[PDB]
Amino acid sequence: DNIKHVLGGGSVQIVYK
Amino acid sequence: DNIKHVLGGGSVQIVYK
Amino acid sequence: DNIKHVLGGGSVQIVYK
Amino acid sequence: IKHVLGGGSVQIVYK
Amino acid sequence: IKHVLGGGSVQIVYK
Amino acid sequence: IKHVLGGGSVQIVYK
Amino acid sequence: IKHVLGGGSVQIVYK
Amino acid sequence: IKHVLGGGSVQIVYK
Amino acid sequence: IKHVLGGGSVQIVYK
Amino acid sequence: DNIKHVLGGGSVQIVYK
Amino acid sequence: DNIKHVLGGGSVQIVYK
Amino acid sequence: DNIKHVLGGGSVQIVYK
Repeated sequence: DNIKHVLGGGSVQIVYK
Repeated sequence: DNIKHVLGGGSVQIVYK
Repeated sequence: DNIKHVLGGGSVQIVYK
Repeated sequence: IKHVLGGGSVQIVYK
Repeated sequence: IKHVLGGGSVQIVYK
Repeated sequence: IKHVLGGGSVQIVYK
Repeated sequence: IKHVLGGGSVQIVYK
Repeated sequence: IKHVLGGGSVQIVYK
Repeated sequence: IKHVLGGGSVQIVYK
Repeated sequence: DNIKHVLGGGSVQIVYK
Repeated sequence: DNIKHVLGGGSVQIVYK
Repeated sequence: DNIKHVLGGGSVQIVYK
């Protein structure tokens, strides 16, 4: 349920988890 | 359920999870 | 349930967790 | 992992 | 991880 | 982590 | 100039 | 100039 | 100049 | 020699001018 | 010697001008 | 010698001008 290493103009959403 | 190494202008969504 | 290394213009949302 | 370089990204979802 | 360089990002979701 | 350099980011969600 | 949507761009010069 | 939506950009010059 | 939305930008010059 | 309407993630990098 | 309407993920990269 | 309407992820990199 974790996230790691969001870099380099990276984008993440996970709407409605 | 985890995400790793989202770089290089990368984008992920996972809507309605 | 943790997050690590959000850099490089990184953005994370996780609505409705 | 080394020397990664890229542009933007666009994604749209309608509900 | 080294020399990573990139641009922006755009993402939109309606509900 | 080294020499990482990037731009902005845009993300919008309506409900 | 109407409804334009696009991605990134990469371009390099070595001298 | 209307509904324009785009990503990033990368450009480099070495001299 | 209407509904314009965009990401970052990276641009470098070495001299 | 002017500039106008630099928006929408716009970037100008004039050098040696 | 002008430029107009650089949009839509466009990039102009003039050098040595 | 002007520039106008640099939008939509637009980037201009005039050098040596």
